[PDB]
Amino acid sequence: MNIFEMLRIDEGLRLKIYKDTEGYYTIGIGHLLTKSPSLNAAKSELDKAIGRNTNGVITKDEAEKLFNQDVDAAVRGILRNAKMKPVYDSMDAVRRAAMINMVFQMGETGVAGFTNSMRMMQQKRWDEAAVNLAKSRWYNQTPNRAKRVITTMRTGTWDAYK
Ligand SMILES: [Cl-]
Ligand SMILES: [Cl-]
Repeated sequence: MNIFEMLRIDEGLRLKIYKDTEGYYTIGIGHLLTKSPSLNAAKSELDKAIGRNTNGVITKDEAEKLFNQDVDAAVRGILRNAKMKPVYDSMDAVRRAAMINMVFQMGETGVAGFTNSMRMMQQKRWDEAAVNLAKSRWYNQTPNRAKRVITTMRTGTWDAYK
């Protein structure tokens, strides 16, 4: 198991534009197209991203290419962020993966606002941080996924995904 398999499980794969759990237009492996309510706007964003006239449908290969870019962007977003980097650097590989999952879903923004959890994480107070992360809109909205990620963080193992 790794970050790619892990997120492909959390996000699934859809080749037609769809609405995510917040009702935003998405496609592929969790790639958000836009926060606007226009499907047109979504279709245009999809075309600009793939570089062709898609008409709201992409291939598997195109999905994967987006996903690759997006995982990459999540990692670099972390490394570039001054509060996150040192947290991420302090951890082992499994837990880093939990962190990337969070950033991928919620954006650099959303995740940097878990300050308190980040401190605990940096101190390696796993059970505590686990309790803290669950007091969040994130856990309340997408609880099954949130649990998977939080277990990973807590245990440092891939059990929740096996
Ligand atoms: Cl893009
Ligand atoms: Cl969920």
